[PDB]
Amino acid sequence: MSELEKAVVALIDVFHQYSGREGDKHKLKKSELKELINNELSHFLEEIKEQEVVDKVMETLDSDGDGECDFQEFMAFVAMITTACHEFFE
Amino acid sequence: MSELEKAVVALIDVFHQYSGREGDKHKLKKSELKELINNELSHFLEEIKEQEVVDKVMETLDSDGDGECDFQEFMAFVAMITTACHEFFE
Ligand SMILES: [Ca+2]
Ligand SMILES: [Ca+2]
Ligand SMILES: [Ca+2]
Ligand SMILES: [Ca+2]
Ligand SMILES: [Zn+2]
Ligand SMILES: [Zn+2]
Repeated sequence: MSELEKAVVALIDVFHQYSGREGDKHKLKKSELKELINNELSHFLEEIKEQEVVDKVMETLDSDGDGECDFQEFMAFVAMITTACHEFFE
Repeated sequence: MSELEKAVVALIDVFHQYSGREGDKHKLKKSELKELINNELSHFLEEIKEQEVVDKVMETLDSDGDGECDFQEFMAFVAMITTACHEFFE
């Protein structure tokens, strides 16, 4: 598989790594979201150390207002991070 | 960098590989779009061999109606493909 295919599956994989830790095996609750960011986005995003920031990032990604981030919402987050990385380097 | 970071940069990279071939170095025209799909999505999407399909896929991804696929529109395409791959395997 190509780099683009590898990327598509990596997005699926990281999501399930964190979402399947507690509660709804298919949604990132706040503590799963935090660890995903801290462990997996350490070169693109500042480490998250304050509850306020956990709350705020979820508030921002949670489009359907259920207090968790599901797969669709996670894809929106990846697009945001990707767009930011893109614009940074031109 | 983590698998998720690797994926984010791979998305940027493949885009520029194809968009910078002709015309607007930052948008995928139809022929660039076709080659990206054919060469880079061969395990997820059927090979594109008919002009009609090239036209239709662009018609579908082109949200701002400029006849090309820009970075934002490409990110929307990746999310579609990713969501389809996700749902396929559960
Ligand atoms: Ca969960
Ligand atoms: Ca939600
Ligand atoms: Ca181009
Ligand atoms: Ca367009
Ligand atoms: Zn799933
Ligand atoms: Zn660019």
